Amino acid sequence: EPEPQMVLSPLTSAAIFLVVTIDSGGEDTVRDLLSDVASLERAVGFRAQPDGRLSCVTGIGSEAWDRLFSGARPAGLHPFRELDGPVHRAVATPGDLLFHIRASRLDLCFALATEIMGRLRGAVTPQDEVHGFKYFDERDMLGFVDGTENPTGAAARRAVLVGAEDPAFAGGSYAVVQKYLHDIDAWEGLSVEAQERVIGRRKMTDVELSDDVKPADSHVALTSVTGPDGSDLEILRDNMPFGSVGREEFGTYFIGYARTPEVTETMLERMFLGTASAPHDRILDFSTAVTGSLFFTPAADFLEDL
Amino acid sequence: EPEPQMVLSPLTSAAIFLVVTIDSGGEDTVRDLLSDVASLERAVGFRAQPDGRLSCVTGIGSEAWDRLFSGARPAGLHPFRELDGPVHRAVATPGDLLFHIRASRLDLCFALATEIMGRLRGAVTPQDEVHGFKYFDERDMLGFVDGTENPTGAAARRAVLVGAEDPAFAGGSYAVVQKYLHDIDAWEGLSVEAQERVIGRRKMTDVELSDDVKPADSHVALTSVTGPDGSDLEILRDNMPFGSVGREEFGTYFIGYARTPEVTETMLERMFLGTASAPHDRILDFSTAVTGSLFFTPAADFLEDL
Amino acid sequence: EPEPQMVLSPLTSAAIFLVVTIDSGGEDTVRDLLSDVASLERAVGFRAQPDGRLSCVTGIGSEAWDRLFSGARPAGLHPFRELDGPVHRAVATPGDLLFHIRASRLDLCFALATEIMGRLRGAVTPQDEVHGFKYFDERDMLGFVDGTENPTGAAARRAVLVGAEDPAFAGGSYAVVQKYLHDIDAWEGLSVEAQERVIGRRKMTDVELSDDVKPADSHVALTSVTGPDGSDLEILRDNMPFGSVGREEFGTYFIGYARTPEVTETMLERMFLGTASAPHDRILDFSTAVTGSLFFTPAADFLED
Amino acid sequence: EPEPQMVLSPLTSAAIFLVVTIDSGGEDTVRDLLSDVASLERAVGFRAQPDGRLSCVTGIGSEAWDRLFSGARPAGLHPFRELDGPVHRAVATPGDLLFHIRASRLDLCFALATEIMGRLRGAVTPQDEVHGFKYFDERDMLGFVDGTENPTGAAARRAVLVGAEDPAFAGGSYAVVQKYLHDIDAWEGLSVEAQERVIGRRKMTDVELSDDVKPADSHVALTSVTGPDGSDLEILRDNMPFGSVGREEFGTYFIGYARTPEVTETMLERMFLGTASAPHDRILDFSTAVTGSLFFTPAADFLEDL
Amino acid sequence: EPEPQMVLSPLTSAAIFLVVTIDSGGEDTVRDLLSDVASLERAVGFRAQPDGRLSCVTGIGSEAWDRLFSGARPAGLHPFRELDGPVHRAVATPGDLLFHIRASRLDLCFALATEIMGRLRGAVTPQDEVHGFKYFDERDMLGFVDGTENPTGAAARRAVLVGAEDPAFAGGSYAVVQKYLHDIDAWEGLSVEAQERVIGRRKMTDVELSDDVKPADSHVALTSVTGPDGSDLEILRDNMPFGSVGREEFGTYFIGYARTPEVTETMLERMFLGTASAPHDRILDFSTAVTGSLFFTPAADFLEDL
Amino acid sequence: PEPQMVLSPLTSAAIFLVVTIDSGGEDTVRDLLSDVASLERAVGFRAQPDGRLSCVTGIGSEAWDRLFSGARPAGLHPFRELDGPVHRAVATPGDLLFHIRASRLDLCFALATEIMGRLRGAVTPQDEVHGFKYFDERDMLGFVDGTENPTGAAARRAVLVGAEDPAFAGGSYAVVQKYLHDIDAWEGLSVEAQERVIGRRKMTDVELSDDVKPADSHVALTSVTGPDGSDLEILRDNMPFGSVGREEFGTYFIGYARTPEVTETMLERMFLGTASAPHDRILDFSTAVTGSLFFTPAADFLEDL
Ligand code: HEM
Ligand code: HEM
Ligand code: HEM
Ligand code: HEM
Ligand SMILES: [Mg+2]
Ligand SMILES: [Mg+2]
Ligand SMILES: [O]
Ligand SMILES: [O]
Ligand SMILES: [O]
Ligand SMILES: [O]
Ligand SMILES: [O]
Ligand SMILES: [O]
Repeated sequence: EPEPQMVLSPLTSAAIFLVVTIDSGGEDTVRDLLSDVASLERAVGFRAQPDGRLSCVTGIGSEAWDRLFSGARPAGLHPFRELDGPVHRAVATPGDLLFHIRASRLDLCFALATEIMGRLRGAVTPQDEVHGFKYFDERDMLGFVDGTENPTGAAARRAVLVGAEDPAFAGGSYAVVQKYLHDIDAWEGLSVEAQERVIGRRKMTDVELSDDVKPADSHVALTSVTGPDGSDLEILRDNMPFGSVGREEFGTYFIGYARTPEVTETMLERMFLGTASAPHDRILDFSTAVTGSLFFTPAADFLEDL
Repeated sequence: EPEPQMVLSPLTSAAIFLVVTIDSGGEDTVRDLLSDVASLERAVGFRAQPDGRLSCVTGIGSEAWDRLFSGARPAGLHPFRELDGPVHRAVATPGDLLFHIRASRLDLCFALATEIMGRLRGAVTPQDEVHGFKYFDERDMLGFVDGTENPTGAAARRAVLVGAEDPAFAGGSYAVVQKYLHDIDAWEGLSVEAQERVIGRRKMTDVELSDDVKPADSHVALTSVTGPDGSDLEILRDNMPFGSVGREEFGTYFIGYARTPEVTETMLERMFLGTASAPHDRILDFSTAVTGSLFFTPAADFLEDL
Repeated sequence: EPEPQMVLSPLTSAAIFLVVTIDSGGEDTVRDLLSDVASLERAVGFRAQPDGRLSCVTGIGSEAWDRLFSGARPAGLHPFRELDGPVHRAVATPGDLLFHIRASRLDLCFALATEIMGRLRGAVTPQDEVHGFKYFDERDMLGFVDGTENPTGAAARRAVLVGAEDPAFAGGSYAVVQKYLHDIDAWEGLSVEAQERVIGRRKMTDVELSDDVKPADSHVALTSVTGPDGSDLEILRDNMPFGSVGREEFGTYFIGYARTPEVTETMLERMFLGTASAPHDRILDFSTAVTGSLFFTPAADFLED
Repeated sequence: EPEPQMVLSPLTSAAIFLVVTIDSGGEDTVRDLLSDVASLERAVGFRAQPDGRLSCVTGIGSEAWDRLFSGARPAGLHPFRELDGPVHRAVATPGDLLFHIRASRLDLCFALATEIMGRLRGAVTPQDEVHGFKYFDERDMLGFVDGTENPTGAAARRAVLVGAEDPAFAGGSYAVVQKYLHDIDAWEGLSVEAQERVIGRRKMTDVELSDDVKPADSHVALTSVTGPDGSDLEILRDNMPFGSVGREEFGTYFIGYARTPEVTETMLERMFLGTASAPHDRILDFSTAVTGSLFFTPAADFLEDL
Repeated sequence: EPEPQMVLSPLTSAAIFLVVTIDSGGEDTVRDLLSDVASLERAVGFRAQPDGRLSCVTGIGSEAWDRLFSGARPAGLHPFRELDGPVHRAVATPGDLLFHIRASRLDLCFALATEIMGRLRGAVTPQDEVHGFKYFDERDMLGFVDGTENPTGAAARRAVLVGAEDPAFAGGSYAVVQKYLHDIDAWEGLSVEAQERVIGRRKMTDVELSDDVKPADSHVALTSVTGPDGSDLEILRDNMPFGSVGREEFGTYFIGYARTPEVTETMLERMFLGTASAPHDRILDFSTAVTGSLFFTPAADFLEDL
Repeated sequence: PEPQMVLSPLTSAAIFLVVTIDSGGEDTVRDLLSDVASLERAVGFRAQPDGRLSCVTGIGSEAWDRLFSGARPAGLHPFRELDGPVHRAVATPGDLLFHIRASRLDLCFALATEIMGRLRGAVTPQDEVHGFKYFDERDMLGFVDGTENPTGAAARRAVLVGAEDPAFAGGSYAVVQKYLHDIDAWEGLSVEAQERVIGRRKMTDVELSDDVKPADSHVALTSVTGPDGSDLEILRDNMPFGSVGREEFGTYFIGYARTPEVTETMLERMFLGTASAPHDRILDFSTAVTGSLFFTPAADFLEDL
């Protein structure tokens, strides 16, 4: 391998997602920060070892890549593609840099975010900042366990990391982010059994519904994709609840990593545009995407050498 | 004894502070929720025992008290008093109800806040919502250990709980809240030694500066007050950092509990108005108060039985 | 003065319940063991501190009391009273001694149970032995959080420990046990909403149903009792799941402590015999009691002599 | 690689061992369950991460293999061989399927066992169910540390997983189970020094007795086997105490995994039939085997693909 | 009314014992430090709450008391009494102040010791400094569990804290310290059963030997004392192992607290001078006392008010 | 070849034991070396997985020649004394090193007891230090210590002998120095002055920028690049130790590297200085009182003796 960033993190219960745009003239300041971001991760995190589990994954957008870097582009990097479905829309929103910061406690996330943004002041403009927290039994804001079918170990490495198909960028990955807000009032008007039909798994025990009962427009049915090879196409998700009680914002911050964006984009087309047997993913009847961006997260060595 | 609310909580690393006003017509909804708030605390918290340490302290303001209840008022209950000092101002901002929610994890705080506000929908208007997190060494946003000299055990009970001086309301307490925003750029331009002179304690080791070196306008000097008998008057604090890196908000949410507000108000007068030997508390040269409210937090029995 | 047994235990995730009868001639062996049981608790448990949280509460039944001791009896001690309801029955089964052993791990429970039974070999006959395990989010075998409305702190002391009303036995408590087996197939055929109507609380979030929607024959409705002065009568429970997948046994081991058995017995009458507005507790349509016994758990000093 | 099942588990303190036979006509129900058992493991276990450490290893017996599958058999799969020694006997008892379920808590084991047996109701007959619990300092029912000389890391992989010698079944393993009941009264009548001579290690400190003093009929002496090439032959064990105090049952559930059964079978021959210098393993004078079965535990991918 | 020092500490796994003498002219420096030692405990310890469990118990010797204070002496305060037995001797060694520092980690103990000695250098001379550590499952250097029969809860308060018999000093306690070195070679030449006869309990399981078998010169037999009224006389011990492998020092640091020194001194007389049935405590055939001192540990408010 | 546990997880306790081999002690030593891994498992297994007990064993240059014949590791020599204009790095005797680490001191002490028990009468102790982690990975100067250590594959590549010395692949070279600090002098500096000595910020552990980091700061002098532009790295696991009564406050330095050339270059820069720096400022507050070099062989080398 070249050394990947910490895309495959242990379970962490806190996150900060920071998305910024690079102002005109900001490119040199950004390049300096990229070359120091691993040492800032160690400076904030080392003293909290081994419990802290602080990591920062840094992603670069398609248009930003062109402004920052001389030569070859990762093969799969392009701007997030808007999906204009008959009912639901996946919007594309601006984002040049993503900082996906995770730890076992929010203070470490905040301290590293503070240091990063300290160095970028005056060169970037914030577009989104989300402080995420996991519910205690890995549940999301709809009350379902979230993460169960993620790949593990070698299967995860194979699904997420660029390899010999794009060898200059081996050890990188592609991240898609979407901020979702939920209509909790509508969702809580459904019976548990109806909610289970939307997701495709049992609510309390997290057991998958059998094939003879699982609806075609359930979330699990539409995000299960088989390749030309007969095998399952997989992504790695680390979705985080977030919100504000006073503003009635109850949200899921979606982030999905894959070795090529084609996998993630196929899942999204199935959700928003539907299939022969399904108009769209029923989860979107209770979830509105308000952001959407695509980033390439290079190997750690790529960033160190700038 | 009457049973107090959990004013004396173990150390907790997450908090939500929620301040609301009661809309016209909302009184009955509020009264029903007050009588169930302890059972909601158990419902959300029990399943995460014993680690969760979830508690909710509920407080009621002076004007709200008159709307909700007839009969006796707590003796010390009045609206927060604005302090218009020569340089610094402590503002008074609206607030009828305070929910001070603490736990070892933010998700438990959020779940209980969701249930409370779900019951109050349409009866209240949010005025402030802060999600606080402790730094890993009990440090605040200025980098100093925060909480060291709080009383514990019997001394804490005696300092915070109403007793025989107002026997109908024994087991209650008075809470003062202020949200502070910091000028971190200015603060970080001071040397550590200069910062220690502002606070009155050593930064790294948290040892109090000796009397011959501690300035009269240091925070510790001005918030040390002795009563008629030569003994120290004490409060119980549970200050929490909060912020947003994109908006450059770095904050301390102050909350102080005492058996009478006179103690807390004396400290505030010294800080903001100054004394013969100190113009004002030097901490205020790096900290701006943007809210200020006073609440009475009744004994748990009072809330149950109405 | 008097030091209670560890009736008010922290949360523990494992338990052994051991119920035995005292054979003819076994009384002296039992009395010797009773005077050592606290030192055995420390011998097994001290070295596992502070995580182990091992405790043993020892209880004595009404007929056994008369065999072991003379002089005063605790005022409330009597044999468990069978309830023959129109549909459901609460049976009374034999039991002279109860050992309620709790810890954070089953091995510690087993080690202490081994030492106790080692000393009693030849003097007692086992009637029941159950190895209990709590589910990770304090849920029981029916999938509901179990323990939520137990009293804590001073309210628990006042609800569970004998005081001035029976001063020779102050610091004791009364334990009722029942082993329940559940019909899981029937239970799992209910919707979540229907299950919530049986219990009286929401399944996922454990919030109580409001008074206007909570059925009168729900478990929470029928086990809520007010005394003459309008205040709530409370007990302290530490129900444990148990079972065997091969034998299709899925169970709840009920144990309830109270300062007088009258409180517990009133709750049982409401559950099994009903009220004006409820035929019986709906939980009994999925739960069958196969044991029932009542014990007095004396203050620890009483056993030390 | 093919992905093995979780044969190499971290240390776990609870286990359920389930052995069943497949009834007439049960094969289709069994095959459906085998293809879902990994997803049931994730459903029950994921929400209890990372503490839960729940895993399930599934094994299939010799006769069962031929009912369930056609095509190739694993090279070493055969029925457990009875050893009818001069004094001690290793019995064979029926078993078609083994579920070896491990976790940090018994409730998780029980939850997974419930789901598995729920799917098999009416297709299988239970033969054994044991609920195992480790003592707090990794001791067994005889009071000795149990596990010390198990191989770890690469050496464990090499000792336990089928490789190139049987390439269609690479990543599988062979499990032998025997339920032992102990005569605790006899064992406790020995002095500690006498017990140490039976095992071959010091009781309190777990230091191996030196070669000059360790008896030839000690457990450690007889279960140390060198292969023709001079190297040590190793197995991976995860022995678990179990019992019932009322019934006076105090037991060790032996389970041993190896890349070929010949290793485990050689150890058993030495124990039960003896060597030139040793009549039999002295541990058998305090331990009686009441079950005995042999299973092949295939690679996880083999089961997924049915 | 009066607040004791933290004599009744939870279990802690590290300790520092510091014994010093007060130099001529050092009395004022010592008195200033005594009035600040609680503040220093908070300064070092607060930031590690709630896990740190740092406490310092401060004790004052008989001759030192007369140098530091005038007015009343505690009734039981006198210099440690040498016991010159036929075989074994309990020596009296100098000591004016004791600092018994405990925590869950050594660094906190060391940090507090550093602050205390920083204030006292030039006023005191160190006589003994021991760094103690917990050894396995509450075992001492002889391999036995140590602390099992300590009193707990109310019984501990009644055994350890001065009350109405000496009301000016209520809430204080008396501490006896003796540093013991062990002859490990001799001890390890005994069989386990012989060691159990020295101590009076079983080694592995820590079960007390029955009255039928417990020798009269066992440690447990000689340290069990009943008062005139038939009740047990109890002390609270927190013995700590210490040592150095290269110097062959394997030690037990004995510390025992009691409401009057007569209880502790009776136990010592039984051990060193014997009874009608026992020449001396057999533990002394493997344990040599090289220090011995007695201190009064005043209530915390006594020290605060100087 | 399997290396010893040079790359350990973070551990909060250590014992460092340095001994010399007495005349005639060689065979006793060789027998112990072949059992040291077994002893590590025996003491450690029962505390897994929290214990994290490990022992790295090293052999000095003169000792190697007494114990073994044939080929020697290419870089093995006695520690080289550095006589700088102001500061001196002394060389002190040491034939064997036992670097014992765990999450608790008792495990370290138990293993050290067993090892020294086997060597009684064959070795003489030279140094014994019981180290403890201080707060949030701080050292006795109050700075975080460990931050820039390599991790993962970069660590393996920096510390383990490979194809450059193939007979000894999987080994490493350990340099030890016991340092005592003059804390009174150090505490007379302002925080900003202390930061200029180390080259990082005290509270936040952020490296000073290149425009403000002095040339004689510790971080500046211990940053070394090879001819090909790459960083030359070592693995450190420095441990505080001390005694408050004697006013001894120390750092026990241990540095592992695939060749002693890397470590020795750093030492020369610290003690003898460069074109732009007289010496490492940290040495104005730190005195070395021991210095030894050891080769830590691959685990299989020791097993096969
Ligand atoms: C509102 C946003 C979302 C919510 C609340 C949500 C929630 C969930 C839940 C509860 C599961 C079942 C448990 C699990 O396997 O993790 C799940 C599975 C999944 N979700 Fe989502 N999800 C969201 C958005 C998305 C999006 C946008 C994608 C893809 C672009 C996606 C892809 C998946 C995939 C691949 C799985 C696993 C299906 C399988 O193989 O079983 N999800 N999600
Ligand atoms: C920006 C707002 C504030 C910050 C960052 C802050 C921070 C601190 C810190 C770092 C200490 C020293 C350690 C400790 O004993 O907790 C302290 C002490 C204290 N603070 Fe504040 N504080 C703030 C506002 C206030 C206010 C508004 C009051 C009172 C109305 C107050 C009352 C106290 C008191 C009573 C002490 C204890 C002093 C003593 O007896 O030693 N604080 N504060
Ligand atoms: C009868 C119940 C059993 C008990 C209580 C038991 C217990 C033990 C104990 C205490 C040890 C020493 C520490 C260690 O785990 O390394 C051990 C070692 C071992 N046992 Fe057993 N054992 C049993 C049956 C068996 C069986 C049936 C086999 C093989 C079929 C076996 C194979 C081994 C092996 C290979 C070792 C390691 C030997 C070595 O040191 O290299 N055990 N056992
Ligand atoms: C005298 C006692 C010593 C102390 C207290 C000490 C302390 C420190 C501290 C605080 C750092 C910065 C944080 C870190 O990266 O660890 C550091 C870095 C370092 N020290 Fe030391 N050190 C000492 C001796 C030595 C010696 C003798 C050497 C080498 C032979 C050395 C080599 C290093 C190296 C290589 C770094 C990392 C530099 C970088 O690339 O950033 N240290 N030390
Ligand atoms: Mg002196
Ligand atoms: Mg000095
Ligand atoms: O998802
Ligand atoms: O404060
Ligand atoms: O219950
Ligand atoms: O074994
Ligand atoms: O003791
Ligand atoms: O270092």
